[PDB]
Amino acid sequence: MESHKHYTQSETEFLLSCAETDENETLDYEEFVKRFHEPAKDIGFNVAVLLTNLSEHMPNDTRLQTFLELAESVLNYFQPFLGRIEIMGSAKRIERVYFEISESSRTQWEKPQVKESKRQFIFDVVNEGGEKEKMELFVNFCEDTIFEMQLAAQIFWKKIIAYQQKLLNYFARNFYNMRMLALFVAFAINFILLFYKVSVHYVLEESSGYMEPTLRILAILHTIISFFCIIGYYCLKVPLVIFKREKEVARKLEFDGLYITEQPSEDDIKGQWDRLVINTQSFPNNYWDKFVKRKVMDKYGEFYGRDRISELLGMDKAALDFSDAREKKKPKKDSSLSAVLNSIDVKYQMWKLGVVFTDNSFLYLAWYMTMSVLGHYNNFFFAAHLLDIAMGFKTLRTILSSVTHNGKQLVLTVGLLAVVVYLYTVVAFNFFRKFYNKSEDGDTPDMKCDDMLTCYMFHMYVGVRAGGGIGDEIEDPAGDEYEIYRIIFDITFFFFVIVILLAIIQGLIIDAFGELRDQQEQVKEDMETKCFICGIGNDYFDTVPHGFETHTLQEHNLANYLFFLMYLINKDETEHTGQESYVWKMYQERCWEFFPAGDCFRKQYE
Amino acid sequence: TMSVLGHYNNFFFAAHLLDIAMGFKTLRTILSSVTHNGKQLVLTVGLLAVVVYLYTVVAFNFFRKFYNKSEDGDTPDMKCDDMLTCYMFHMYVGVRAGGGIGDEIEDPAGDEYEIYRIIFDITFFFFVIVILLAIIQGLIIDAFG
Ligand SMILES: Nc1ncnc2c1ncn2[C@@H]1O[C@H](COP(=O)(O)OP(=O)(O)OP(=O)(O)O)[C@@H](O)[C@H]1O
Ligand SMILES: Cn1c(=O)c2c(ncn2C)n(C)c1=O
Ligand SMILES: [Ca+2]
Ligand SMILES: [Zn+2]
Repeated sequence: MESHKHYTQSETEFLLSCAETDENETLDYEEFVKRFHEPAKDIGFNVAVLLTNLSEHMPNDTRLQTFLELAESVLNYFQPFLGRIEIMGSAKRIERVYFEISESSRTQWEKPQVKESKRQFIFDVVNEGGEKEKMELFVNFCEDTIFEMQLAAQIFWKKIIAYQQKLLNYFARNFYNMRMLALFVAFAINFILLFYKVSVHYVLEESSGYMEPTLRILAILHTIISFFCIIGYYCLKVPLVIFKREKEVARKLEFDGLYITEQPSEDDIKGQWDRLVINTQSFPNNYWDKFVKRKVMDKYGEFYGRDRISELLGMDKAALDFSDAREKKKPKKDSSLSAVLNSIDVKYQMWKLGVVFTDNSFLYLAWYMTMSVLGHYNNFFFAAHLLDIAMGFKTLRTILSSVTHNGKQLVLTVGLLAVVVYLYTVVAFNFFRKFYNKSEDGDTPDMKCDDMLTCYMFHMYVGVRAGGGIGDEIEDPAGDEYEIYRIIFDITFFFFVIVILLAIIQGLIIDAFGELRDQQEQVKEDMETKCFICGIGNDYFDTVPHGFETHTLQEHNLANYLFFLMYLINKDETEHTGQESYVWKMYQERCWEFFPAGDCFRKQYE
Repeated sequence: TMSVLGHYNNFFFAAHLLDIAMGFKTLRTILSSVTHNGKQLVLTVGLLAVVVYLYTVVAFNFFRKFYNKSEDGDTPDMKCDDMLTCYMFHMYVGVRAGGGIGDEIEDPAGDEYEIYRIIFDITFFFFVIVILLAIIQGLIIDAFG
């Protein structure tokens, strides 16, 4: 470490003196650091935050600057672990609070699925909903995100259970890369299928060989990879959605009191389905609070007789159970039988299956599995997997969303086109039947206007697609009996059906695509030019160099707020400081005005 | 290099006529716009190729007999016999045709696949001609604007 050159000679000899004396001219740096650094870090973190607080609160203090320059090392070391939050409601002034952030929490935040959830949440909150419920949406996002990062950190019978759990965790971890592998193998199998020729038999031996065996291998490999993808999704993202649904129904029971006072409406099929889980054994399987049943019963039983409530929630009397446990805790343990019969709650499993099947992404994966099975039945069905690139890429997803964004108006315009084509059809059928002859030879004429159904189907199929209209696909009206009438007919058809209605139909989708692109660009611009927490203008921080960068990095940071919530949850309630306890009580009462939505620390003082 | 190749064959001097694009600002703007949205343009072209491939496999499986280009009663020129030929034909002809793929194939008078073939042609015209090609054109026009 003299070659390392981290200290001066005095510090080197001090470290030698404090070094473990092996009495054999040796030292064990592992045990040395384990003994010294950890208490040093845990105790000096408070010193570092004290110096940081003094520096931020006390400007233009030369002595304090000397202390900071002497303590540069500790501040630099603890800079990643130091988190800063601004709170408005504290004494009606903006106040800065400092806390500790774990490197494990930072890594879990950097996990890819957490980042994907973050970007989806930001898009949802910025594009729609405004800022009226922005704080509530942010708090819900924080709860779901900390649950997601806890799940990620989590990611002979005992041996096999451990092995299968490890396999499931591996699939959950490698869900995305295996998804890309599935896309690549789908592209390869489609490339192989491209060399197909009819002989009724669909012979693929266009080349010398080595195509059918590898095609079969790629098909079975694709099916296996798709099954593994669905397993990984089930063990990765299903817990998050079921946790969200359980939280929603539990909060409805607590605050709204849905299944207690007034039953959900019949149109609320989601509420009707959720009625099934409010009475099973493990209702809050993923929700952190397992006492929601006791809370709702203590809330409403004294008014509703406690008996209907006890029956509808199960478990009988929560108050009686709590009293019995408090008087004497159950001094026994239930042995885990190997061949235990129906240990799981069948009703809860049915509810979970219902919600995961109503989920959209799981439906897409089920469709992928079905397409793979149909591809095994007939190899040609693998072409449907080529549309996964639309999900993969954002622009293609934007086009697929735009094709349905204006669905109602598009359907109405198509209906109007059908109606006007029908009117032209009946006019032609009544007056211009003889002109619709497609027989090029003097053989039996092919009148398309003899029958109304045929005439209308012909009009819709041909006139709309034709650039010139209907007049370009029928005999010219040389006869003077209907010359001008037929010409006006054709011109009106061309004007109203070709260059107006079809133009509007095209413009609806093109404008939907443009509007979606503009919305995404506007979300990005807002994120770049305003602060999520407070909303102060970008220029005010730009008054100083990189002022907005600093404000969004350390002053108001979404990760910092999430880590502060995690810190409050992890800390013991008795150990909470004044500001921490106030914020915790506010979060419990669901008020959410501690966020400095109005002002900032700088506008408060400097 | 173009001048040297022009000495090798005088006809290579035609490539120098593109220097006006560098010379004038508006022409340079068009040449920059043709690549400003390059990533999205490539993605849209890929989506067009994918959808044309899907229509190709559908036609190959069900509507092979309609793709006859033999005007005389001589040996039929089936363009749908081979998948590679059918897909290349679709990409080359259906995209360029204003009416879609139904205007370059035999009309489905037979009742066995009348409605199926008509829906096929209408969907091809709607999704490939008046949507995807429109988006591809609009990308470059909007980049120029
Ligand atoms: N907590 C915040 N408050 C206010 N503005 C913020 C906050 N976090 C980020 N921003 C702003 O959002 C801009 C876009 O960066 P953002 O932090 O949203 O994405 P990123 O983390 O860099 O990207 P990615 O998720 O792709 O890795 C930043 O330049 C910053 O101005
Ligand atoms: C009170 N509380 C929470 O509020 C919480 C939590 N996990 C997430 N959240 C939001 N846990 C475990 C918890 O005890
Ligand atoms: Ca205390
Ligand atoms: Zn801010």
